[PDB]
Amino acid sequence: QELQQIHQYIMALREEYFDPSIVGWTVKYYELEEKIVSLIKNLLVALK
Repeated sequence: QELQQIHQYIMALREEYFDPSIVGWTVKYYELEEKIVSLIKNLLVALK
């Protein structure tokens, strides 16, 4: 459960202090990271 909270905090840190040029190159990229996060989540389930 805390994996998602860490992901959300790291995600909010991108816009709470920085103003990058475009959003699409970022957010989609961000979603890619979530994929790996999901993968980690998956492993957790397997571990259980």
